[PDB]
Amino acid sequence: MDFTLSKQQQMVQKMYREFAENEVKPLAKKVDAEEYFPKETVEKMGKLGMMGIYFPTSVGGAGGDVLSYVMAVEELSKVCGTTGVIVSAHTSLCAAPIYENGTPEQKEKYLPKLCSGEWLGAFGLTEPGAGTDAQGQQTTAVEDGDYWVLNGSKIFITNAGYADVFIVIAVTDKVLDKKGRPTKLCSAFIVERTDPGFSVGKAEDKMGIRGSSTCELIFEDCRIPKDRMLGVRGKGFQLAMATLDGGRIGIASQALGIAEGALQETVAYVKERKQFGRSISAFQNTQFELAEMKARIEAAKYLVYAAALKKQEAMNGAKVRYSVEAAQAKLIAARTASDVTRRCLQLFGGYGYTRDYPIERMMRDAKITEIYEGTSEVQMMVISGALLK
Amino acid sequence: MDFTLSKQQQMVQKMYREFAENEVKPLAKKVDAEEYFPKETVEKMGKLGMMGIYFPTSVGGAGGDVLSYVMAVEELSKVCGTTGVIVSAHTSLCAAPIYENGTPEQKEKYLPKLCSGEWLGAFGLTEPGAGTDAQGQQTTAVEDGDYWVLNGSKIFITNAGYADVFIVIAVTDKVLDKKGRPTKLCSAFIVERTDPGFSVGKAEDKMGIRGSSTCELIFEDCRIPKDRMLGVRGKGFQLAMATLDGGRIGIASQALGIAEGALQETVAYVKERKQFGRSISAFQNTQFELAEMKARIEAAKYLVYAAALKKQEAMNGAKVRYSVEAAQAKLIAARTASDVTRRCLQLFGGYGYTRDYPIERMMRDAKITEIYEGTSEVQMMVISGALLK
Repeated sequence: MDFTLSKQQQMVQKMYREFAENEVKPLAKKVDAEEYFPKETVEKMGKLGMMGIYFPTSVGGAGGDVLSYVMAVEELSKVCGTTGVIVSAHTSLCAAPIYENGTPEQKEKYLPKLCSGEWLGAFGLTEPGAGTDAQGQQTTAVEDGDYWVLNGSKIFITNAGYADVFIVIAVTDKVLDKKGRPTKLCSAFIVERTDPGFSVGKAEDKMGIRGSSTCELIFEDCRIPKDRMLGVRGKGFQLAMATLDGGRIGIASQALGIAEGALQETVAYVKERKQFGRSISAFQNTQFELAEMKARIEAAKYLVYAAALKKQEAMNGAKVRYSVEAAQAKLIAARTASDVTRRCLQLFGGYGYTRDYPIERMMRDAKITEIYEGTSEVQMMVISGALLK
Repeated sequence: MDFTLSKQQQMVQKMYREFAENEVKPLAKKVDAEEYFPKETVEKMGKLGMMGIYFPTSVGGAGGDVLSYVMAVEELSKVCGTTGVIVSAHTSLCAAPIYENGTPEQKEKYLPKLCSGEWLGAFGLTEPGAGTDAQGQQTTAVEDGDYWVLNGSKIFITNAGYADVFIVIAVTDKVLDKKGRPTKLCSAFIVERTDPGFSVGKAEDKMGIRGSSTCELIFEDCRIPKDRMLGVRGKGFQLAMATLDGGRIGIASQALGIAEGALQETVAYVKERKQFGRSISAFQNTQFELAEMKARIEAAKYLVYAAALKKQEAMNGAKVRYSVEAAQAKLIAARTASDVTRRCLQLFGGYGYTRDYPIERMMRDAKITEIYEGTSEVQMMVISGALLK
């Protein structure tokens, strides 16, 4: 086995890191405190080809590998969880389901505009009564002529207030199952922000990742063309779950990035600040706290990367499943973030409780990583299901 | 050996419970979201005698017990950890050392207006670079005729922006130790807000308890009368640690009340919300998390209570030390609070990540209770000190 980076992967890593510290770090505190969507850094990332990394040049992407995309989300989230999830959402939850389930007409129209950055992407699959359910979703899609009519709502939509194209999961077929119970079949749809009967709600007031534009999607007789259906009919829910599988790797790297930047800022703090006449780093407890955290972070890092490479295999035709790898990565990375950021803030003393230092923002940003794109309990469901079979 | 709340302790419980549910709950959101000091709350509590509970009637108090004070903070912190911090700071950090080491003159010049709510109390010991090393501090006081003069700064001072009387620990004498090392001896000083050359800084921006006024104290030629020295000269730091012994109990009840209010809102949330065709309280995981958390919260309550009862003994003339009980309560109650609050928010899912529910405010509030008034590391030093000796 090889656990070393390709000399190109080391080079793209150092590119993302420098862009993060030079152009995204100096904006990190304004974005969180003012709930400010970083419209400047999203056009900057687009001109760098960072909104298309792992997608090929034949569809407008940058021609990178999945692992480069993961390093980009991790390196961005070392300084800003809002910036990091914006790339992670647009990439794995809008651009990816179109690239993997799209016709050559759908790819040609949307994908070179998603990789470029003129169009931002979003996912709607969660509903209020049943985001965490497959039957409790009610947004419907009815045939009418050569168009589709959508009615319903979606909640907790990332990039909603600033996205151009949306992947929407609606119930189309009302079918009967083997056991005789009525089961609801969903289909996936490419919904544009310019569509009639479609509206994005007011940006949500969240604890962390506050710059992230989190709004509702409202469908009131939203009439869309017939070709906007992505994939097969009635298989839109399976599409939503395979899309979430890749989207869970992006959140696992975001949490890994939040925990990694927290350890940097904490290592930098304990070295300069003095207590009891010595540097904080001179006491045995500060040394054991940091050491154990660094090991847990490095263990989490290998899980994120193993999930990224397993997806890369499935992309290259090697027929393997990576839902378990993604599931383990999000479980351990998200719990590592909330665990590390709490204990790093503990080292700053009272000075970590004020906005002077960003650890209090990392601790807030890490709590969503345990929850969104599927909670850790949903990850444990996916993991144990494959284990107990 | 009785673990029941008497007959009057069983009642001030519901006095402080109903009041906190009706008067104090509607306001915790504005208090925390707009950094709003709950002045109305403080006025209602002043007229209720809640600012003087365990102080006798001979000084302006309500003739209560330390436990009923401990319960007041707990029931206030179950709804608003900001309001509980205002009472506990004033009571245990300002009114407590004035009565515990003050002269009849001092006891009659300050305590009546403190126990009646007319004056808000505060306390200053922390400095920018000697917080934990509170014994190597640099604020000094020198004699001038029949006045003292004090020059320096105090940081992280709860209630400073709205307080009327402060207690200050200044370095008065530089004397020699047993083996020739020079050392710094401190003395306690009662400082009015109206004293010349004393200014209160601007309100810091903390992660939680943002409604409290934590501020910096600036002493520029602070000319105070001679009779405002508290305690015996040169023994201020012993007095500083004796005042934090009681206050550590108060922070123990605040973290406990946060954990208790978090557990309350979680049981009420899981009993109604239905995800999988039944209430989320039907998952074996929801039952196992709330049950284990409840036992942890019960056990911490017994530490918080065992600490208040030991102070009452010491205060009732028994020669007993309660610094260890106080430490074990603040260590465990604070760690419990953060662990309960992060776990209950996970049960809320994405909804607990918004400002709709108080669980995001509870987690932000819990984090401080592990830091201020002696971090858990400082608490463990105390606990280890007595044990390993």
